[PDB]
Amino acid sequence: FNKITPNLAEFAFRLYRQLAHQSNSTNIFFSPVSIATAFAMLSLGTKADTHDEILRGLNFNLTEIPEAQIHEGFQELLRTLNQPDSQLQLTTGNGLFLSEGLKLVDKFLEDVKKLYHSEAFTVNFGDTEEAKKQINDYVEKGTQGKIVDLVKELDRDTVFALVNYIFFKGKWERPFEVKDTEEEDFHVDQVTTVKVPMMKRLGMFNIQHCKKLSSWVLLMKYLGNATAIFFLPDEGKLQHLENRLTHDIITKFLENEDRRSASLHLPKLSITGTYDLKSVLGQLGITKVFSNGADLSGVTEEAPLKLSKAVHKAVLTIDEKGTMFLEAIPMSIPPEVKFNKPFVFLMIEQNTKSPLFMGKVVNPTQK
Repeated sequence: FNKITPNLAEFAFRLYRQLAHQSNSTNIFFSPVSIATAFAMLSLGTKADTHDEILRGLNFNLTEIPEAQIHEGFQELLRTLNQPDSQLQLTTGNGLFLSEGLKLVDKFLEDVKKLYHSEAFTVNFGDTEEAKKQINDYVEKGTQGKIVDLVKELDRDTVFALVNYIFFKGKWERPFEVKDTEEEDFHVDQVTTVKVPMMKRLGMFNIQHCKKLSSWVLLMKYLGNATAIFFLPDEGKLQHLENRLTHDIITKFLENEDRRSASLHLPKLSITGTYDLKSVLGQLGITKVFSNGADLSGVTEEAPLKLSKAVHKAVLTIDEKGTMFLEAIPMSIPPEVKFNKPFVFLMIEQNTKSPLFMGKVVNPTQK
C-alpha cells in the first residue's frame, strides 16, 4: 505494501478542501481513487513537465517515489476494485474520446486498455452535437441509465475529451430494517429543519466520540471490501472537523475492533457530484495537459494535442439493505447518535486503505 495510499489520502483531502471552500452550500461527493487513476493513466501519454505536473498534482513527490511504483499501486488497486467476486457492486469507467483524424500511438492505446482497463474511442468532433451524444451514450450505457446527459457542452476546438464516472450502491454487512425508516428532522442549520427519510437501528456499532475531531465517528462495513466512515461534528464544529482530518486519524479508526451499543439514525441518501476536472485539478496544479503547450506526444506523435474536456461524476445511494447476524445488546441506555445535521463521510477500501469516496451531506433531499 500500500505504498501509494498516503499520497491518495492527501490528494483526497486537498481535493475535498478545495471543493468545500468553493461552495459551502451543496452536497459534495467524489471519488479520489477514480480521479487519480484516470490521470495516472493519462500521464502515460505525457512527457516532461506536462507529465511531472500531473503526478505532483496527485501528491506524489517524484524525487522520492519511482514512477514504476506509482503505476504498480494504481493497477494493484484497480485489481481489487475490479474482480468478478466483488460484492461491492461498484461500477466505474473512464472514457477517452480522441479526434478521428489523429494518428494514435499504439503503446498508449495498449497501456490504457491493458494496464488501466479503460476505453478509448475515436469520434468526429467536427459534429459537436453527435460527439456529445456518443460520449453521453457511452456513460449512460456504462451505468445502465443511472447517469444521463453527463456532458452538456463541448467547445468547437475539442479534439480530446475524458469522462470518468463511478456509481456505488453498497450493501451493509449489518443492514437496517425498512420498516424502521421514518421521516425525521434534518437540521440544515441551527434554527432550520427539513423532513428527510431516516433509517434507524439499535445495534452494536464501531462508534465513538472523538474529542480531537469534536465529532462522533461511525464505521460501518459493506458487503465486499469497503468500510464507510461517518463523521458527525459537534455543534458548530463542522469546519474544525474538516481541518483536522488526516490519513493517520483514519487509520486509527479502521484498526479499532471495539463495539458499543447505540441507537443510530442515518438518512437514506441518493446524492451525486459532477465536477469539471479541468477547473478543479487546475487549482491543484495540473494545468499544462489542458493547455496548448501540452506534451501529449505519448498519445499522438506528430500533431499537437491538449485535453479539452475532463468531467467526473460520482453517484451514491445509501439505503437499508442495498439488495443473519445476531448482535447482543446490553441492558443499558444506548447513546442516541443521529446524523440529522451536516456531516462528512469517507469510503475506504479495506485491503489498500485507499479512499474510494469522500463527501459531505449538507441536506439529504437537495437533489
